[PDB]
Formats: sequence, structure tokens, C-alpha cells
Amino acid sequence: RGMTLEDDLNATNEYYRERGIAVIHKKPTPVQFRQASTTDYNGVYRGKYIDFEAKETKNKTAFPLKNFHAHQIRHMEQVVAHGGICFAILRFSLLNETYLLDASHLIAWWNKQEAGGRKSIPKQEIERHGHSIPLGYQPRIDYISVVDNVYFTR
Amino acid sequence: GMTLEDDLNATNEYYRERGIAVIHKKPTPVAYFRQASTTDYNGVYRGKYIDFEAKETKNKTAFPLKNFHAHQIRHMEQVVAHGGICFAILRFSLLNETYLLDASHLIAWWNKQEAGGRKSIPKQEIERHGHSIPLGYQPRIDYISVVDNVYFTR
Ligand SMILES: [Mg+2]
Ligand SMILES: [Mg+2]
Repeated sequence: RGMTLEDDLNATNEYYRERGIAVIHKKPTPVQFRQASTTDYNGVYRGKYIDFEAKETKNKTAFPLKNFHAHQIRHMEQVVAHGGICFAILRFSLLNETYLLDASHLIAWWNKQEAGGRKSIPKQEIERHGHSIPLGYQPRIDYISVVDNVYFTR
Repeated sequence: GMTLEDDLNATNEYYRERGIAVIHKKPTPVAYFRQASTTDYNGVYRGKYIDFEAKETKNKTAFPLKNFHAHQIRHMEQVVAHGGICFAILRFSLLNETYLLDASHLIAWWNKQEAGGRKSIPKQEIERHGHSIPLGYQPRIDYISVVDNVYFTR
């Protein structure tokens, strides 16, 4: 059960809410299936606005940018400009490795792609600029532990 | 668009395009319409989490609490506990009056119902504890001007 990144995040976000750690939800799918103009997850943690998109790939050496679209990137650009904590949770399924990558890096790669660059982010770039997320029983994907250390004054 | 919802859509689009704030209305949960587990609007402004519900009434002396449900109130309580800016935008359509009321007040009034309290908030109470929101061509409902003056230090 619960194999996909989406399933793991559902279990994780429910845990964070029920245990009083953070209030983050996956936005309902736009019906009136239309394509969303924002990222799928957002909420509040320590008074700050948290916003992220989560994608996974079977690729073992690079993360395909086709997993994202222009509107999501534009939205992330706006969130960053307004002081929100924005990132992508990227999983390499076949390696059981999940990373948190700040939106600034995803935005840059998306733009480079648009400028004629490669259409996938090399995994080494994600390891370099991103943060490995601890996996466990509960929460399954402890991305808040990473958010704490990266975006707040410990 | 004449409804409060339409006015907020036009207002939020303006705020995003002008680089003032990034706020969106969440899609309605779904040929069966599911009831939302959170309030309809959230986003970021000046690095803070913003969250609100917007309702309107044709009543000219009090705002019916039936316009909100338990799930939304509980969500607001959680947002407040986690340091977010949370409020309700209440519009008296026939008076052409729109107010911002902090969640703390809405929560208090809503919880008093089960105790035997009235099922509506007197407009006088909203004027007393709430804040009138300036109306215009663009933005139509300038609630961010109120948010900035009420939740941030000059
Ligand atoms: Mg999306
Ligand atoms: Mg709602």
C-alpha cells in the first residue's frame, strides 16, 4: 500500500495536521479535468506560507522537466517574490531517494530549458542544491524537518 | 461578475499581476460536489500566510452564521494556532458594505451558537470588531490594504 509519492505525502500531511505540527493540504483537482494554474500543495507552518509541487521519475540519473508546466513555474516565481517558502519534492522512485529542491533552482532550470538547455535536471545538480528528505514510518516523508533547518533560524 | 466571489477573483488576479500578493481561491472538491475541509482562499503577503473565507448576505442588520460550517471554523482555529493571518470577508450586498473580520471573532461567535447564542452576528458587532474594506474599480475589494494596516507594524 501507499507506494507513490502522492500517497506518501497524503499520509505525511495528515500526520502533520493531526499531531499539530503544520497545516498543509493538497489542493482539490480543478474541475469547473482542467489544468491547475498553481502548484498542488500549500499551507502554513510557523506563520509562513509553504508551497510545493511533488513529482517522481523512474529515471536514475536526471529528473525530467516535462513533469512541470509553465503556469506552475510562474506561480512559484510569484510565491518566492512574496516571501513564501516554495520548493519541489523530487523522487527517484527506483532509487528510493526523495529530495527537497528550492523553487529558485527549479525555476532556473526550467528557464535554462526554455533558453535551449537540457530538458532534465542532472541528479548531481539535485544532490548539490537539494536536500535529502528523511524517510520513516511516521511521518513517511519528513520534509518539515528539512524545512525547519533550511528556512528557519534554528 | 457581481458576486463577492467574482469581485475577489478580479481582485486577486490584480494583486498577482501587480506584484502585491499571491492569493488564490481553491477549486471546489468534486458528478458529486464534495464539501471542502478548509476555507476557500489562501496565499502569501509580505512573507505571511494569509487565509480567509468570503461570504455575503442580503440581510441588512446581521450576518447569518449558517453561511459557514464546522469544518471551516476548525480550519481557521488551526491556522490561527499556527501563526497565520486568518479572517472572513463579510459582505452585506444590499448595503454595498464589505468588512474584514478576524477569525478570532468569527470563531467565538460561531462557537457560542451551540451554547444557545444567536445564529447571526449583528452588523454593529462587525463594524465594531471588524474593518471596512475600500471598494473601487481595481482592485475591486482592497482587502490587502486593510490586512497591511491591521496585521503589520507601521
Ligand atoms: Mg499543479
Ligand atoms: Mg470552504
